[PDB]
Amino acid sequence: FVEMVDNLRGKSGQGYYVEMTVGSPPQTLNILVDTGSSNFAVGAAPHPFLHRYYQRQLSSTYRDLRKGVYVPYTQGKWEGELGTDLVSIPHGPNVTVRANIAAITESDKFFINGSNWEGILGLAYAEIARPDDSLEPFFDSLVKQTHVPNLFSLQLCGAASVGGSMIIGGIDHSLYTGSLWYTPIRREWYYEVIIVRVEINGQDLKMDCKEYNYDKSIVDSGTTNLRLPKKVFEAAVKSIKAASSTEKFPDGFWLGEQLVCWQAGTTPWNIFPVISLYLMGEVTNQSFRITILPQQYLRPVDDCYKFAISQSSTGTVMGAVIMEGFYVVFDRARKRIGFAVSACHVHDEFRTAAVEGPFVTLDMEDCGYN
Repeated sequence: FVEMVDNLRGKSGQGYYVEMTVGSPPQTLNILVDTGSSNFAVGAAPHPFLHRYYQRQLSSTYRDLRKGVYVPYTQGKWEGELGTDLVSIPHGPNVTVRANIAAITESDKFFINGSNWEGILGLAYAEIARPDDSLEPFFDSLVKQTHVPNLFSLQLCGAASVGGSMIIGGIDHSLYTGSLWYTPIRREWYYEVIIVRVEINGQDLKMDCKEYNYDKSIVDSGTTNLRLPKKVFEAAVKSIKAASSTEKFPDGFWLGEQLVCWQAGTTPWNIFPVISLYLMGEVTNQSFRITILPQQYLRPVDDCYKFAISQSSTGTVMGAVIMEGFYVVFDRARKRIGFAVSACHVHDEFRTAAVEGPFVTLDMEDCGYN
């Protein structure tokens, strides 16, 4: 597992990527690790923002599936040819498998000018793969063609260049401290989980647990910050702008519109409230909690910081902001996601992030949106 350590790189705000090789001879590409989608798609044409791209034509192992694919977004999209080829992860398990590849030949608002990645690795379930669930996701094809245990873990470390680790097939005790707690994967499409309670500085937000999972809650390494629904969002700010009211910030900051700055070395961390997310446990009426420090939701850019915790209207998304404080275990084999304080978390000299339990929480199911 140590060979897989520190196998993820990136730039704050634009996700983490892992090196991969496709085709014969192997072609090297940097791929975004996105637990929020399910397609393995790489640029396969000279788009100007690309450092390099997959060249099917030169892979003696490529196989055109004579089938195209279109993936639209709120404003952008990507399209390309389907096929398969021998895939591998240099700094991952010493294996090679034949996986489906989407050769992107046209896209818009997909690639990022400046970024060092050329493709995306959707690690979620087929249920949301495009064009349809028939397109077997990479991880699925991996576990099948090999003896790599059906699970992977992520240790996103943030900082500007960021780093992280993607342990495929197992757990590396060196990446976390303390206890590992598991929340169930409600449904195998997105990595869906259930938030049954939220606290700020140890104080409940006093809200029906259903409003936390409207219209769903997911774990996604492909999103930058914590994204709560409106009701949850406002409530979360109202309490935070009030928790650190010993100062003042424009209406822009609390929207990522603008930021705040303080002499290097002298940041008022102590005035900012920790956030507690209570996740459904493995046992009936049992839950546990994870708490995020200010560092997590105040992303750097003297010292200046932008407000991560942004609104949302597509359910709770536990992005990098969240995931960077913990070592997340995507135990696919047992339909569950585990959490544990990451060994690469930035802490205060006073406070500390945690993952504690068990807690008694009744009727957690009613928190699930339908």
